[PDB]
Amino acid sequence: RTRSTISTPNGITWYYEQEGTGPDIVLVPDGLGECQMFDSSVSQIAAQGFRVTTFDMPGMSRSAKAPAETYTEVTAQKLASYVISILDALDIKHATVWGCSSGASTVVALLLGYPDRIRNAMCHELPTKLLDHLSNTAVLEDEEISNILANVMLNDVSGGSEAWQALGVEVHARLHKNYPVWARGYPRTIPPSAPVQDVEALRGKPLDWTVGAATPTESFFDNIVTATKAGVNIGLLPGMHFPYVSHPDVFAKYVVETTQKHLWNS
Amino acid sequence: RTRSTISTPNGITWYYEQEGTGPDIVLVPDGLGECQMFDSSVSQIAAQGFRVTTFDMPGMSRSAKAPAETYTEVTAQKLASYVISILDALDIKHATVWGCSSGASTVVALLLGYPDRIRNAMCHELPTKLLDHLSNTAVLEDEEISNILANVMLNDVSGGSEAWQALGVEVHARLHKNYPVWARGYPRTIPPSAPVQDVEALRGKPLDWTVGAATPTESFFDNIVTATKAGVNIGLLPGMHFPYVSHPDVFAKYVVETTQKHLWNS
Ligand SMILES: C[C@H](O)CCCC(=O)CCC/C=C/c1cc(O)cc(O)c1C(=O)O
Ligand SMILES: C[C@H](O)CCCC(=O)CCC/C=C/c1cc(O)cc(O)c1C(=O)O
Ligand SMILES: [K+]
Ligand SMILES: [K+]
Repeated sequence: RTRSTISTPNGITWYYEQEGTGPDIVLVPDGLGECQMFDSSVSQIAAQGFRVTTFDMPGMSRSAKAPAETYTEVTAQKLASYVISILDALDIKHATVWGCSSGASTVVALLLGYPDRIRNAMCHELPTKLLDHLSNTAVLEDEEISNILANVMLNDVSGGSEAWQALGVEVHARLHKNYPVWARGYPRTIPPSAPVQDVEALRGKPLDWTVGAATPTESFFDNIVTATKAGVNIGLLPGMHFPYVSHPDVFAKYVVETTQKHLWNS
Repeated sequence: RTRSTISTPNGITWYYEQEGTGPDIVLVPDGLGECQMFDSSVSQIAAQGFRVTTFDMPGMSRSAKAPAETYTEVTAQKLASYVISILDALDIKHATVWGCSSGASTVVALLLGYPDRIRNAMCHELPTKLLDHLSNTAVLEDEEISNILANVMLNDVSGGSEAWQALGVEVHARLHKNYPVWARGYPRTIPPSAPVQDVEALRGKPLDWTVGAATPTESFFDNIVTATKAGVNIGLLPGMHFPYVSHPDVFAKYVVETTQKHLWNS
């Protein structure tokens, strides 16, 4: 496993990790921007003959050295532009990409905006609606935000509380700092930026969409409807919002099998 | 409200209830066949200018006096034929119908099989897949089945434990007796009878489909995909499998608004 940093001319100094040799697979974090959530799965995926790259997101975790514009008023299109910049810097010319949540919005924006660069995209639980209870956290003090959101993650959406806790002290210390950055920068601007206003733009694209099997139906009901309208492959992963944390082996297998499916079609 | 019994030529003695004056709305129970679950909603719906009819299902609750054929090897098409028989007996020529679970399968079979008789159908959480853990209960002793399924209803699918328990001792005593009848007669034969093989047969039909907002996505994921493929209205009700129990006011409002929509479209 390579663990290193790289600076892109948009002002971001990224923390990134890479393992393996073969076709490129890129794992984009969810909104919390913390790539140690992929630790187990990176090794499992790489062992099947892929070069796997992941990174902390701008302003989050070890990628905190970044201009304010990269972690405020954040949109899918902004994040896609940042991910392309690190792929450029790492000389990754063609990639399979995974993303959940804001990361899902990001990888759909990548596929649509950079079709020559993206082999296929896997998106999971893509937020398309403003949720006032999340948006309203942006006006609380930092410690309040961290307390509230740490609880929501553990108890409401982790899909596996033991696995979530087992991320460890250092990871949760980084997440503690990320929660206010995410709250102030993401929930009011990510959902309106969802690249799903044109179902016909999605039709025929190499997109595989998932929702968590245990997620309440309401939460990403809209994803299932939109994917089906567009004729996009739509299915389920175990758990809820963090399948790479709750079920890392199943997650790794899904990423490998999906990449292999598109390498055959390619 | 009328509370009475009526016998049909097929050998069933039905317990039925009826309240109100106006266009007919018929509430078909779920597999447990117990129409007291509609008690609150019947009055709320009737008060908006509808004649509302409901009944216990054959072999269940107060409609137990019925031939074994009617509660063994049960299919959507069998249940639809039985519901038509009581509508005939009650001189209900045109009806709006609601059904959940096996009742959902029933109302779609009614709409497709008897289009002259059905104004519109509301289906909720329609089972299309065999579930071994439910099917396998059919070989257990009666009291084992009742204990197991009572627990599943309360803890896994009620969508409101307080409301579920508040059905009261009389209702739960009837359900306790129904669980083995349901287990032996329904889960092995109801899902393969689902009238959803042909999406094109559903297209353009006056069908409104719902799933519970809190239901785990995996439970009726297939409903959302099928409805969307067929261009059928698909949406959510609060709770899980029994919105008429957990949220009777919202349930009543949905039934009234949906019936009104189709009366206009008529
Ligand atoms: C991990 C995740 O990305 C950030 C933590 C929040 C969470 O898990 C709540 C459940 C999923 C909703 C996300 C979401 C919802 C919104 O209404 C707006 C958003 O921008 C996100 C967003 O940016 O992802
Ligand atoms: C209320 C319900 O009608 C009967 C009680 C069981 C329950 O609530 C499990 C959750 C929903 C699955 C139903 C279901 C599932 C199957 O695999 C087969 C069925 O025939 C039903 C069936 O007959 O409905
Ligand atoms: K696993
Ligand atoms: K209610």
